[PDB]
Amino acid sequence: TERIRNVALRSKVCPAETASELIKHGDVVGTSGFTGAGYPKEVPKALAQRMEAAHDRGEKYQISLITGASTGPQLDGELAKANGVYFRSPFNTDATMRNRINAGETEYFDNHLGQVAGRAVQGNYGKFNIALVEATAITEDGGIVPTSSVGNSQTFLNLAEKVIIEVNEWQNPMLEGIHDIWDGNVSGVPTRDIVPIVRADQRVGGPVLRVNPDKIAAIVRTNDRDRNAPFAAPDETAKAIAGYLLDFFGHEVKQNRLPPSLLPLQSGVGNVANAVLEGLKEGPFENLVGYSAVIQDGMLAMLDSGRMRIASASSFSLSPEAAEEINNRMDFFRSKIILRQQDVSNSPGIIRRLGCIAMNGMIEADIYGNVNSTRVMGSKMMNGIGGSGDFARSSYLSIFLSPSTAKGGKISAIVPMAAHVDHIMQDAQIFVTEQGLADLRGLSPVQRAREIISKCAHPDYRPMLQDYFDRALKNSFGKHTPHLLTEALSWHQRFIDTGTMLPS
Amino acid sequence: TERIRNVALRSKVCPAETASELIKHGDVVGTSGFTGAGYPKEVPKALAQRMEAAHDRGEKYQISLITGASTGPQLDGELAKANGVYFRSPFNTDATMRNRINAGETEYFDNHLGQVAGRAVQGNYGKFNIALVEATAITEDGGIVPTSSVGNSQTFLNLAEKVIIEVNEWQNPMLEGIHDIWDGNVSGVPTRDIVPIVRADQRVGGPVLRVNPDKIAAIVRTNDRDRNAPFAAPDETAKAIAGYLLDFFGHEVKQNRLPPSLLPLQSGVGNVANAVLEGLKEGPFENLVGYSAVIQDGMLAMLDSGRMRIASASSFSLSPEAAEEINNRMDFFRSKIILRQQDVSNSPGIIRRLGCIAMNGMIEADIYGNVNSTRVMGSKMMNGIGGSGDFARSSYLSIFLSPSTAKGGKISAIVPMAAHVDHIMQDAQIFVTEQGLADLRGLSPVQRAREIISKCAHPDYRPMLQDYFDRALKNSFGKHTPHLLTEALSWHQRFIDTGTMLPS
Ligand SMILES: CC(=O)CCCNC(=O)CCNC(=O)[C@H](O)C(C)(C)COP(=O)(O)OP(=O)(O)OC[C@H]1O[C@@H](n2cnc3c(N)ncnc32)[C@H](O)[C@@H]1OP(=O)(O)O
Ligand SMILES: CC(=O)CCCNC(=O)CCNC(=O)[C@H](O)C(C)(C)COP(=O)(O)OP(=O)(O)OC[C@H]1O[C@@H](n2cnc3c(N)ncnc32)[C@H](O)[C@@H]1OP(=O)(O)O
Ligand SMILES: [Cl-]
Ligand SMILES: [Cl-]
Ligand SMILES: [Cl-]
Ligand SMILES: [Cl-]
Repeated sequence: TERIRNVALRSKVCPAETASELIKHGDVVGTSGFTGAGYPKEVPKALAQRMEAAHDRGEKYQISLITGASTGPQLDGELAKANGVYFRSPFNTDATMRNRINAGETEYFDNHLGQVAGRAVQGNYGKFNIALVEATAITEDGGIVPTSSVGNSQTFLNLAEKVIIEVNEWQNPMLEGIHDIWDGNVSGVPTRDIVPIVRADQRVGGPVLRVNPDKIAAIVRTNDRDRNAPFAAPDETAKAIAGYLLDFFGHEVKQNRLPPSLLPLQSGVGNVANAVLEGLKEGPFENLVGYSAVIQDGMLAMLDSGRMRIASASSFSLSPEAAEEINNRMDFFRSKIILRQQDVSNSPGIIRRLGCIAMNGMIEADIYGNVNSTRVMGSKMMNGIGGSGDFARSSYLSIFLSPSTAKGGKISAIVPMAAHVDHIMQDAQIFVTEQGLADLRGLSPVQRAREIISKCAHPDYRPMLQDYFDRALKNSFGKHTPHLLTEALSWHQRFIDTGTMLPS
Repeated sequence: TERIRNVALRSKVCPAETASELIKHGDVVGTSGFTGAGYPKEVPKALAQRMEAAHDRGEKYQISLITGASTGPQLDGELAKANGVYFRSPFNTDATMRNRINAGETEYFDNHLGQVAGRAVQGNYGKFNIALVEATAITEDGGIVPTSSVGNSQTFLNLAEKVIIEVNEWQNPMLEGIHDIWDGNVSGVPTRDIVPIVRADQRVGGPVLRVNPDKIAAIVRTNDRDRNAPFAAPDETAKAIAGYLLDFFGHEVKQNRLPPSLLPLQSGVGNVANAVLEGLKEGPFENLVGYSAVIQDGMLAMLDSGRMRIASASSFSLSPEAAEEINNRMDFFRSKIILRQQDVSNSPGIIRRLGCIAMNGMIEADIYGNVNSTRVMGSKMMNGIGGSGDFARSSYLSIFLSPSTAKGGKISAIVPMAAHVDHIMQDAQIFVTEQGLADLRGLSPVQRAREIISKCAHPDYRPMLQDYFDRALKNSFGKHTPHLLTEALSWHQRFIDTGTMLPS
């Protein structure tokens, strides 16, 4: 059956190659795409090739690439290989693209996910020349059905001078109706609307993105998969972490600090946070509700089981086996899931109001519980801050999760001082590693250190950490957040110098 | 005229000394008080004395002291001298108390101001034994009229097992009617209420705090001044900074990125942010609206002039001359001002919705525009984060202000790496020193450094900074946020070692 149900628009169908000629050098391009779901695929490949060509003839051919969040090989990958991106925001997981960034060849700024649309509208990324969005279908009145994510697509369609739609036959047609697009002013000129969500399952908008059809400069038919990587097999660490958390939830419930069905749950991108969801699938908690940025395999798992009654997010980020599972029973899942704009899914007003429990991964935390989510050694970008800021600061409870070591034991995930800071102390209440769980609510920094060190640090590093803290207590310039500046970053330096944080 | 208009309650009047005996060792005590306005005065002095007594006889006598924000000499001062405080939150400006904190004798955690009530309700500070609140009057139906601030008083009255009210004759009776107290669920068990503020001057509640009168265990009559210190005479630096900012606003208006009456303005605690307000009093912008946490002298100034039509806040923090000016012309000001609960004034959902422009001071920022608001050398507490987080992250525009140097030139307020981080890069768009102004919107970290260094850094330090950055670019483990970990914190160490950041 036809995907473009509006007949007049079919005359705008042109091939991927011809569509990409619409994109010029220096263009700011806004695309769909969020955690490897629903990013444009064909036009970027075609644009990539034409970019390499222009380079061999010594012509400049680069764009600024603004997305919802991370994309995939067809987009971040291809443009990175073609060296076609002078600026990138706000979130990436592609290796070629990460390397360009860490080599200074692509400029990068990882904005809070929930703020990107608002900043786009303020003009921060400049003027948008292109909105390139993937669609499941085009309705009879010219509405665009998003695919596996909503992200920032509505805002890009609003701002861009020209619009290109990719209709992707690979995407299940029953995705139609799963989205909730608001025509409210969420991220526009203040004063903004109250976004009246008071329930994780509430719909307040409609099932399509709206765009003036005079702007649609091209529609391209496609058939290509969301290349979403599989989720690491949950190991000994994953399980231990899950257990400590589950016990903690259990005790909150018993003390009547949480209800038996907990609160609306957010779980961030990454293997660890996912592995904890798997733990909950089997746990003793039911009537769970998800209010997140992403629906990862584990969350899809709980929807299946029936332990979670509904999940709100901006996209699903599913492994290839889980992606399959859904394209099949789409009939069943379409009623368990609401896909929103990222500026609504990551709206701090809403997150706080629903009182979400925030579960995110981290690179590292220092003994005081300042968190690093992005920059290894303080200078080398991993993925980005994503929505970890949005949720951590807004949440009812902010929880961070990590193996106590990285790189086969050679790095400690608990350090004297974090090399870069994403989440300050005030934004982290709970730490969980495979060693145990630290509850920091109500503690001074010095009390935070005692808990982090005794509960979360790996036994190979606990004494080194304790030694650092004991001596900082005696010699620090102030005693409120004791530090020895001569050695605060020395574990990181030692790793750079010797390949391990352990002494000789 | 009588202040306690409810006759039945006058039988609960007892003296300050007898009232303080209600407070036991180990008690969590919630008090009024926000930026040196409206904190209880008599009961704390009396409690102070009785604490020293119990100490000489070798008896333990300490409390946990939770407030709205900073208080004054009668409270923070007296209890610090008497060594009566085992825990303190969330914000302090008292020297004796600051020293106890920096010596590890009082435990301290500076929570985001707007979050304190919610965390108190969650139980984070423990169970509240005492609510000690200053009042202007008690109405005929037993409502409590707050004084020069609202802060967290409503939440403390709700939670505390016993309540003590101080009715302070010093406070102008015409403060009655100036407050807007909501009976909505702002900071309680989720799901919370939508707080329906859509314009800075909107009232949504009533003029009094509500408490069950069976909880009022004592009322104490008082007559004592809000001891609010004067504001440093604006110097060479203050004026330069004001000018750069004013020009910037002007250019925003011309480019139609701001309206001619700007947006609702927040100015933080401190001399610098205040001095910039003084600049605006005379500037070319009218119909200004304040939505802030505090009303400092400078803001009161603009209200007077008529340049600012109305100002929302949680308290006024006024010098003794400005305090006088208002107790006289209270009739006029009462209609220019709304005083709200700090969890409403610092509500991120509201701040974002109104699209506030956030102007705050800072200790330091590193070349990448990470901000330090609290910890000198990374370990020594100054005041606290206050509401700078609430506003910076929530705002339409986040601006930070500082002299380019501190301690007579011996410290640089722009450093290779901040010694402690309060505000990440994502939360700071504009920097202004006396050297000039840095606009960081849309820039990668590396592009932020070029702007911060060329625009804001003092000429004595600019080459040192440039040198650090040039070499980090070549040798950093990654190139995205270039650092040399061996020297990142070395300027701070050098200052600890030699008393200056300048080389020999
Ligand atoms: C979408 C959204 O915003 C929703 C809201 C929430 N969004 C966010 O939270 C966005 C930001 N978060 C993330 O990007 C993720 O959670 C991060 C912070 C990256 C954690 O990822 P995770 O999948 O949970 O854990 P793990 O597998 O342990 O580490 C992965 C790789 O980081 C290296 N790694 C891990 N720790 C390390 C360390 N201490 N030192 C050096 N390398 C380390 C490690 O080797 C490995 O690197 P390799 O691929 O080279 O082997
Ligand atoms: C309430 C609310 O939240 C509303 C929302 C906003 N809330 C907030 O922003 C709360 C947090 N903000 C603050 O506490 C304030 O703005 C801070 C960050 C403290 C700035 O204060 P300011 O009054 O604007 O400037 P200045 O007078 O230059 O510095 C004061 C003292 O800090 C030292 N100082 C200044 N810079 C220094 C440096 N680089 N190194 C060492 N010392 C330094 C300096 O010597 C002096 O110290 P001294 O008293 O020993 O002389
Ligand atoms: Cl809202
Ligand atoms: Cl806390
Ligand atoms: Cl609200
Ligand atoms: Cl930006």
